[PDB]
Amino acid sequence: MATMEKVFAGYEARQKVLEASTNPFAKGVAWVEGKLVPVNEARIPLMDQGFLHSDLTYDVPSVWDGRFFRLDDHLDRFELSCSKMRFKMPLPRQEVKRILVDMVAKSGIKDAFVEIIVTRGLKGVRGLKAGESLTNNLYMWIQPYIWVMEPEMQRTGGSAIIARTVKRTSPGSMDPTVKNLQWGDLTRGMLEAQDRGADYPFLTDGDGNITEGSGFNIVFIKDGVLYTPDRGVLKGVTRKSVADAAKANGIEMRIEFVPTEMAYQCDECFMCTTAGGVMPITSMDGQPIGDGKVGPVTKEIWDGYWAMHYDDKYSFKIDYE
Amino acid sequence: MATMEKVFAGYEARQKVLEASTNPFAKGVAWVEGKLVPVNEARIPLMDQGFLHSDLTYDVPSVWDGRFFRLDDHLDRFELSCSKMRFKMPLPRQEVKRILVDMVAKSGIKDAFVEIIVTRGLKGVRGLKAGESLTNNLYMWIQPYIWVMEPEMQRTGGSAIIARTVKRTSPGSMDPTVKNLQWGDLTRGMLEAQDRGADYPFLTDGDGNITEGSGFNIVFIKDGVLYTPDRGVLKGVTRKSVADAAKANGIEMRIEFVPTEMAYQCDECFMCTTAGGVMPITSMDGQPIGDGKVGPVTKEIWDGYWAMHYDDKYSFKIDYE
Ligand SMILES: *Cc1c(COP(=O)(O)O)cnc(C)c1O
Ligand SMILES: *Cc1c(COP(=O)(O)O)cnc(C)c1O
Repeated sequence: MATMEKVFAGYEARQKVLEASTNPFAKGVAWVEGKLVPVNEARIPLMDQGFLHSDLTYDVPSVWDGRFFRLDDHLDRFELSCSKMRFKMPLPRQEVKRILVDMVAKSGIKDAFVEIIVTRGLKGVRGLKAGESLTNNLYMWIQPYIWVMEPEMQRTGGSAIIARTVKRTSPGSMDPTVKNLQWGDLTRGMLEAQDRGADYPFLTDGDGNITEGSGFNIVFIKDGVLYTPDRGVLKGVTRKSVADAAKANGIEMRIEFVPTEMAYQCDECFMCTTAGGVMPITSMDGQPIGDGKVGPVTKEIWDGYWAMHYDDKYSFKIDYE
Repeated sequence: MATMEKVFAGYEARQKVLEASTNPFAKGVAWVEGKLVPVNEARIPLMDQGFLHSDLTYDVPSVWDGRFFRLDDHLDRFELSCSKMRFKMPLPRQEVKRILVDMVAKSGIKDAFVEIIVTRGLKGVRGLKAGESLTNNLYMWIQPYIWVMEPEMQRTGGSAIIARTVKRTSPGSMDPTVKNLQWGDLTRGMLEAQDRGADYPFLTDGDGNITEGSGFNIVFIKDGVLYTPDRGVLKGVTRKSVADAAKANGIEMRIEFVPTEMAYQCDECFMCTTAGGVMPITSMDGQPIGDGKVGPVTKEIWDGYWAMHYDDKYSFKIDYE
């Protein structure tokens, strides 16, 4: 569309400038043990329990056109995730925010993926002896904005399959509201999608309901109403932003059980996530969804989501000096 | 017992020698990108997908009294795990074996924990573009033998709870026969055990059956017969060695559905794993199991397991030169 072309033209112009930069942080920068290092040189201890037992939680805010998007909502969710895991995040919130902004500013990156991780640290829960306390670790980094669905694919939509060989990890085993890197099911789904000649996997709960996919929530549009699963999934900030844009435009959105049959009967579909935004799906199990083009309500939400990036209710300008 | 005292006296004597060594590898040694580094200096790339999405498998053989125990069974299982994950292990099997043995020899460690990991590498499955191929990474290390249950606790047994707040990750989400580091459920179980004043968590499948715990298989003894769960668990090498020792002594062992009620009706119980061996459990949900002492069949298996460490069918001597 018109607004797709706007957003992407601006991104492509900024990318041209960034690709030409000699700033050693232009390809990204990490914070490790209080030091900034270029991201592709960053290393972590082999003995970190975030590696050894994936005992960590994380969050991913973003920067668009030099504006941090919903950073506070990310930090709020991350505090909740840290508490549910019994971590103590090693630096106060305000210091974390200041460091993230300085990192961005230092790098010159205008459109950024940001990741924050807290891990159990160098000593595990399994080994704990009487009297001992654990010190948790923090890792953060900025890189150029990652696209789960590239811009050119967002214009046409991508393809999906309903995964048949795996189901989403039950909340009784791992709470899917705690953003985590334990992607065993998600990775199985990706491999299935590859095998089946589809771009993206949608996992069910194994009981006839749609959940989420490999790093994204799932939204269906049917008879002018948005539907998205309630249980079994991460409470996305992108999905919240979709609800905000729906409300702003008078579009109903239901957060509820979504049966698998919706994937075959929907009028439109899109995935949503911070790394990419609103990502239309125009094929399902090898068949076009309607006419196979990106639908009107999807584009209305798409435009609304990107407009929020310039609204001071949901974003703030970074001073790059 | 008599054989407990034998094994542990030998270990304590060897540990005294190791604690006195100035070898820079005596605290452990890792192999990273073809170089040996002291384990507590070893680092991995932040961008490794083994960290970023826990997209890895691993295995843990061991060395006892300068003898590698069942190394081939570990390498066989690890090949299977690598294939199920669609990894190509970066070095041939024979080279991996030679490197592991050289590492041990170089370190001087007689009683060792060994870990081998293969990860998806520096590029993820999610990001894959048309035409691209992935190169997987290898990490290996040796350290002094880790005890999931310390020697002194093996003499008395430890305590367990049947976990009520978590269930083992279903094979429909993550195959538990592929040894993995995605411990979300296991870590929840450990925290529950701590909360409940018990040493170890036993997880159910959420359908009335016992599975495994936080890095160990679970064995019950009832009316002179060993019972251990079939589905939902890793096919331990320790559990296989238990079956071997049972057979050698005319003790029946059933690998089958184990209802939760067995935890409350058993005559004896033990956990088993490479990092510790045979680990008696003498309390369950806060109540002693029988007289609360380590039982006779448990000790018969315990002695048998350690005898196997000196049998050339199941072990080989390392030349330390
Ligand atoms: C990150 C993520 C999402 C999206 O959450 P956002 O807050 O919108 O970025 C959805 N599901 C999974 C599994 C994720 O990892
Ligand atoms: C390693 C492990 C076991 C034990 O396997 P062994 O081959 O005997 O060391 C059992 N269950 C889990 C979850 C494990 O990680």
